[PDB]
Amino acid sequence: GSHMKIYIQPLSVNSHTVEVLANSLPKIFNAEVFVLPASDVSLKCYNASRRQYNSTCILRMLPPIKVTLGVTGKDIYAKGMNFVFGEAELGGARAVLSVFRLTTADSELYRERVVKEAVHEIGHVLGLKHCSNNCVMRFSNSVQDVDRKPVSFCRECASKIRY
Ligand SMILES: [Zn+2]
Ligand SMILES: [Zn+2]
Repeated sequence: GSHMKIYIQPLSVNSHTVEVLANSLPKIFNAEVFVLPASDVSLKCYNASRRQYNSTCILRMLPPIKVTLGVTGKDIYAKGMNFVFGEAELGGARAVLSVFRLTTADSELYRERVVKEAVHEIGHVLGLKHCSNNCVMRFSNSVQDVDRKPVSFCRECASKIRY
């Protein structure tokens, strides 16, 4: 049979974080998941004034192969935002996640946050808009938001992925 493909591109991030995603995403998306060789997040995307990397810039440096998720440990932002957790091509091929704003001394919680945000961004790539249900596709702009939504897709979003 056929399966969705997810390529994880490590971009200046620890290997542990990558492995959390490698081991969680296959079952969530019924996907063949591939971890690409690590590289440094591009200096071309560094904004010297903000001292942050731009998410749109990083995303657009990835190869446009559905679905490729860049994962970085560096703080990222996007136009008009103090920071973002990530960015995605809605219905496209590419997304990026930063774990910088997700860090926490609660190691189990950190893992949960990383999976939630990866799942959310990949959901956007698959064409899902933000959702008002108890759903991972709820908008998140703070970690409290992330902690208070579940990791699972609601029945409406799950349907849109599957059919
Ligand atoms: Zn979103
Ligand atoms: Zn939903």
